[PDB]
Amino acid sequence: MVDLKRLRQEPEVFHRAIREKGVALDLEALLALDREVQELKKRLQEVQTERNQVAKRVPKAPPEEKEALIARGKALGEEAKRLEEALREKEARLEALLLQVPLPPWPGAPVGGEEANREIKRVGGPPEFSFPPLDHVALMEKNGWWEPRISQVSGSRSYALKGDLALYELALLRFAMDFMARRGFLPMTLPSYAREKAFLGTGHFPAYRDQVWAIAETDLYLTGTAEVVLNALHSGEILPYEALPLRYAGYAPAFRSEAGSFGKDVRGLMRVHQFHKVEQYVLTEASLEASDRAFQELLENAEEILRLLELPYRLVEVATGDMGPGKWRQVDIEVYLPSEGRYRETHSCSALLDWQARRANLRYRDPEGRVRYAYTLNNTALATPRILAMLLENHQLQDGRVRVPQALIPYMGKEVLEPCG
Amino acid sequence: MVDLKRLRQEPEVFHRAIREKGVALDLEALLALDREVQELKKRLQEVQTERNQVAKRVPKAPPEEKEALIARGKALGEEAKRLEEALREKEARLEALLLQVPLPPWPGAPVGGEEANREIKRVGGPPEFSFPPLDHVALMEKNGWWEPRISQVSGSRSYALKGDLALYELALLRFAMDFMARRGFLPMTLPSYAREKAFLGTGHFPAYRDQVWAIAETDLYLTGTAEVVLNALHSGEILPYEALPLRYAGYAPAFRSEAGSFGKDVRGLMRVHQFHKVEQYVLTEASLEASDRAFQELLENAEEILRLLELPYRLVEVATGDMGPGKWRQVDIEVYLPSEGRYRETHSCSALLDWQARRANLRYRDPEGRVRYAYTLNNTALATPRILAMLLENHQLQDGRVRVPQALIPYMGKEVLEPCG
Repeated sequence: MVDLKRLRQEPEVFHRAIREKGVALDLEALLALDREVQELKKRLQEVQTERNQVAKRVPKAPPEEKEALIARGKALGEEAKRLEEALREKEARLEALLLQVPLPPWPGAPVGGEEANREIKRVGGPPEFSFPPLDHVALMEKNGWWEPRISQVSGSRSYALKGDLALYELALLRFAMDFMARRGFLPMTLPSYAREKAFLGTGHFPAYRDQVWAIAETDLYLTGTAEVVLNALHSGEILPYEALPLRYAGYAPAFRSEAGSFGKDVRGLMRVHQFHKVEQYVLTEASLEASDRAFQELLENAEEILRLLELPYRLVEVATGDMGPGKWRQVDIEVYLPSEGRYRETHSCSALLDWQARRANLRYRDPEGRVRYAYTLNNTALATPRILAMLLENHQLQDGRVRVPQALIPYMGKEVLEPCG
Repeated sequence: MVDLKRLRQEPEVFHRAIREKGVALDLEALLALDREVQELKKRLQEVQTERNQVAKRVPKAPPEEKEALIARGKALGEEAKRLEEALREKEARLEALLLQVPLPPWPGAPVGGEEANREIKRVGGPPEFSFPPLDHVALMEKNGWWEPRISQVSGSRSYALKGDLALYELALLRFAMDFMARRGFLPMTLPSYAREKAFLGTGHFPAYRDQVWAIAETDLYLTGTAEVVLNALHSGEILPYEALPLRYAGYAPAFRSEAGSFGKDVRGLMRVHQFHKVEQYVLTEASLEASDRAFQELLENAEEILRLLELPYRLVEVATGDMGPGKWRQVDIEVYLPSEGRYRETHSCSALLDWQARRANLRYRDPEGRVRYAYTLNNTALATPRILAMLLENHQLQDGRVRVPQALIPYMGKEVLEPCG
């Protein structure tokens, strides 16, 4: 959500954001709907104002006149209800439209969709193999590291790991949490379900409603990211200025409903229904300089995890059509997947200004004792099983066995993943 | 599912077990429907026999007695239909109540409800405090180790952990997987959703359908235990004799809908909708000796985890009325909670013989080349957050901070859990 006041005194800006972000919103019809709601509230107070006057003098009008007063009361009642009923209808139609208004992107954002995205930097390279590499599926198959029978049990777009690779999944999530804690973020372990209110908060509702799995016969939904929970914990509080910035490293299982059959079809570990993700969340003050400082920290944290993991990556500046309605800036980190000769997204670093804070009601008391809407940022720390695709391929030995990066040896208890079952 | 042969030749046994386990099942009506269905099938075969036999003679027939043959053949036809149709209705219905038939309890199980449960043995002492012990809620509240705001985001029977306790949850989950892996069990990380077939396989459906959340607009349900997924893997395969026993240690987040209103105060870390659980599962040969040896191992693993964890525990034989329909034996392990002044269950060790093997279709080839239904067993290795409640209360120090058992210091890095706020 955006400031409505500013929506009417500067709609040109918001028109540019709607066009450039490819949002399917008619600004002008919104603004018109807004002036319906507004005229109606005025005429509705009027009618109850008249009715007040009538009701005052009903007894201690003569019997001769009090009858007329009653007739004017009833007709005013007809009015008040008729008017109120239309205002209601209109207000909720406005509220829905207002939940779609995009935040303007930062001035340097590439204009266009996915094609317009721009490579910032690249750190590292595709490994040079003294033997022809295997892909991650073939490595799993060979070493007995996953269970294909899971498909009959749970369905498509599902995975079960086994032997040393099951342990390696758990080692990676512990490693990400310890790394985060040592960087001053507050480590939390969280549930994977939430009420709708928490999804409106982040802007996953309404725009990405189709990506989410509902729990039948409840008012709960399964979450795609710990960001849904982390963002709603402080909803309705006025945080002290000295709390800021709030730095949260939240772990939770995550769930996704779909995506229209995959961009290198369906599977491996690449696109699955259920996964594990450690997210970084930042709640800061309503300045651009504090948002910019936080953005650079979240980014460097992800870069540092990839360096410790010994992975080749690159940073990419995300274009206006690819960002989302609520983003000011987004930089993606992509890792090299040798089997597909391609960089593949592993992290996504976003600055949302006060677009989520206006919808989730997150506020602080500034240094001058003014109550403001805070600024929110987020990035991934580590999600499994997607990085296991990259680790296996980049670190495969002639054998088909896999090397464990140095920083991960204390967590595994070994230098080499071994074949199982 | 039980063997209908054994059922037909020993209903004495199944009747005793229906009432001993408090099963809402009329055995006479079941045995009635069985006979009806068998006689119908016999008859339908006699008709099909003569119906065809007749026609072979109808080609070759003196006009004289071709009337006789059309007559008899048409009557046979009309009857084949009524038999086909009746056998539809009944065979369907007999299936529905074969699924309710209970396995007989082991001879030595106490008869009666939850009251008839019998302490076998208790190991170790309640802790001796040089100060007034706090309960687990007061220790988390004092040290800022839980996020009370989670109730607004996710409703009640939610928890969110912070700081050193969040890390401690992840450490225990990895400890249990390492312990299990060192004990010859095969480690796996699994989904938390499965198709209906997997739930019928275990006996969760139809008896405990109430305890299970469904993912709306889908054929998937969330699992309350890794057993549901573990038991459906080898469904429909004939395992070779040399593969046996299968020992699996599965990890998965677990969900419960809590159609479980309460008794009197349990509302801290005790009855949450979402938790993490490492399960022991054994698939063995159809021998009692083999079941009992597996049962003993499964229990010793759990006793050893509790010793490693420095917790006082007891063993309880579960009564016939508290087992559930599929069990032969059930032994609960319970841990001392100082604030309540009593033992609360942490582990539950079950032997199901071939009751779930007949539902899930799990089979092996025995040493003589005959194909048999396998025997299954299961037990918790470690579940969080319920074990944390016991760890905090038993390991609390004077200052309100909590000691880490020797076995876990390598998983934590520290010897004592530190407050955050």
